[PDB]
Amino acid sequence: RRGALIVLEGVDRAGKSTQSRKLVEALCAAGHRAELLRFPERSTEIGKLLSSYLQKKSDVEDHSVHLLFSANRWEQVPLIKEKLSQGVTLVVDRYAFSGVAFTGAKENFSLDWCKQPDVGLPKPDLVLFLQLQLADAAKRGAFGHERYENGAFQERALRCFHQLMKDTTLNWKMVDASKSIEAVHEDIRVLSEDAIATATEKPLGELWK
Amino acid sequence: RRGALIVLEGVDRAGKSTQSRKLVEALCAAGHRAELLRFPERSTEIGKLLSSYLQKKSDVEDHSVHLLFSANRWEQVPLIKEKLSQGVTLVVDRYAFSGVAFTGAKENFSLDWCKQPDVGLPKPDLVLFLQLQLADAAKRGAFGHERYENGAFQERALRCFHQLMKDTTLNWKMVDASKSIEAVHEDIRVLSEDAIATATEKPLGELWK
Ligand SMILES: [Mg+2]
Ligand SMILES: [Mg+2]
Ligand SMILES: [Mg+2]
Repeated sequence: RRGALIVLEGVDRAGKSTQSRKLVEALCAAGHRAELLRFPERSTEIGKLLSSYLQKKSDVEDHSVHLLFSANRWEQVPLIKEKLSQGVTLVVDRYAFSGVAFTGAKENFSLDWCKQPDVGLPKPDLVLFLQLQLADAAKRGAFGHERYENGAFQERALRCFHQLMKDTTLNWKMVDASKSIEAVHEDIRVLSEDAIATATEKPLGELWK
Repeated sequence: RRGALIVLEGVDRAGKSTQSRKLVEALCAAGHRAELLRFPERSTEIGKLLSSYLQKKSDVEDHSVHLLFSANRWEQVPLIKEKLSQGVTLVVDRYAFSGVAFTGAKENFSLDWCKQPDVGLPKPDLVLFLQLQLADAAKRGAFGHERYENGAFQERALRCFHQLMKDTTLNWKMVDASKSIEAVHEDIRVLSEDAIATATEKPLGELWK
């Protein structure tokens, strides 16, 4: 009985990492086998290049960095497929959607070109999108020193996310991330239990194909 | 007056590196400004990962390595466009065509998926394909320890190259690489002079778009 592939995506300071951690904890306490993954995965050779770029410690050509972000997901595909086949549900903090939305926010990057490298990746059974006013996310700390952490760029990434949500091949679920940490968690937990049950009776799909 | 972008592609031990070096030397002796480039460019962070993979010192997931090969070309695009705009002709030993043909030789890799990462790169004004029987290439040394250096795989890459040659958007020129080093060089030199003159009156194009 395969595990479910659950991805959390969302607006800045929307709570993806907090909710991903809480979801895995709750699923395991309820007897499921579930594990947390995140992208970028900064531990690999590619992940270190990506981490240096995001910290502004290095500059990387825009197309090259886009392809490194995608390669960073492909290097984990053998692990992802093994875990799912063993019945482990995977909760993933960011995935290909962030890859497309962040590069697609730059000038002269079509959504089509941005999607291609990730075509064929394991298809999530559930994609949660944590919605929050780009401004309520402001009440939640302040813009940092990391790349892409400015309002005008976040707004362009958000528009790209809305274009990706029109894709009916994917099980997109909107989450109201303006609520308390525990209320948002309960909303995500119930959607997740349903996906683990139901969404899993079919074979793991391929993204964007 | 921009420089020309000339790529050399070809069958194993076809003579790409020898002819690329000789071409730059001849063009410069004839008063042109010309410089040599090669892919993979093993000097960058990405190039070192690629070199380790090719030497079998490391294993890399097939989709990830394909994207690293493409990223390795994109990281050089700012240099390529600057040189061409300054009137320097660039002679390139392997380019996106090798990228598509070598990954496309593997199972379950469509030519379409393989092309996408390189869509948009500077379009060569001339693509030379050095033809040689996969066997006459045998009389030229023996298969080494590097990856992809076996006959059955080279044969599948060659089939992919022939599919890419059907693309009429590109100025493909076949070269009979079975001749002597000097005869092959003279054939390549004359085609190159014509491209530098003529092919350059139009703006630099975009590959596969
Ligand atoms: Mg986070
Ligand atoms: Mg397409
Ligand atoms: Mg060579």
